[PDB]
Amino acid sequence: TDNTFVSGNCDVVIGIVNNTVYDPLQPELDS
Amino acid sequence: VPAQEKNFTTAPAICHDGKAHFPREGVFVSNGTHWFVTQRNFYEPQIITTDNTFVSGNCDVVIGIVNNTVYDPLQPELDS
Repeated sequence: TDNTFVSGNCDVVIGIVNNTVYDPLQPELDS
Repeated sequence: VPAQEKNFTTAPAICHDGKAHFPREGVFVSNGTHWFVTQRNFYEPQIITTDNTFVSGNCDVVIGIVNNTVYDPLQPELDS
């Protein structure tokens, strides 16, 4: 999450793909 | 060459917990209701987070500074 930011949505950019973004906070918040 | 222009209200820095926050590339703008962060050439309102700004200095030396509420996404993530 420190490399990319949230801007817009996924219905405007032509030629977009899907990908699973890894989050290191989720193993740290559970433990 | 940009043609269509628009006027907004800017600020040099903001104050969240008594210390100033400075963006790495951008500035805080406002249309009169809320504060947004955009660059110098195109008006693109984004969410004011802690990833674009850093902690440096305080809020008692800068003349003409204002207060704002930094929307930190970590604080809703800790309560989930």
